[PDB]
Amino acid sequence: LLSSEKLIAIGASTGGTEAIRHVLQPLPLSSPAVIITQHMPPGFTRSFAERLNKLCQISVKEAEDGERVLPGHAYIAPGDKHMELARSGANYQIKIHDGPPVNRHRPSVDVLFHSVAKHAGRNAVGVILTGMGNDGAAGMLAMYQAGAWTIAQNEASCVVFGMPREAINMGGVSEVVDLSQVSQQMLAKISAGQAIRI
Repeated sequence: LLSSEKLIAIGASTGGTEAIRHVLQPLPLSSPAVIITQHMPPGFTRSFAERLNKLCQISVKEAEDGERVLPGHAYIAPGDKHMELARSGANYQIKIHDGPPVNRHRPSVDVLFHSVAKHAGRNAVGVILTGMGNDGAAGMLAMYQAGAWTIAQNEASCVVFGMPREAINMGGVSEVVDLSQVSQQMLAKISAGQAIRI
């Protein structure tokens, strides 16, 4: 499908479990990989991955250090550990680490986003959903400056308009969209230009 390997990175907090479920449902097996950092306790992240796996078409799992980031899969950061995107040669991979909390969170959305900006550059779409605080804002600005398309959930549809608000205020958001249009927008933009093989 795409001439280059692309991926989507999502960050969320309060209200995020229902928001993430809404965004992932429409994706078929041919979809690009999705890497997500959801604020929640350890253990809960394993349960959330399983819950989503039962409802979605794509495979959803709690991320493991060193596994390859595959298309048609969604990776959830493990609670109390940071998740980053990394690259071993030709393959994108998950990197799990126990570094200090960032913005009082571990996993941290900023930690995820900064790593996607470094390794995927413009070959990624960053999405920030409903949540409290500023975790993710600086990371999204890094993605935006690296050329990635960035999307923030709008005020009307958010449970808590903190995370997206902060992201917008930092100047790192390409567009603000309603929750019902996020999957459509991230997928259209990730495949635009010359992305599709013809």
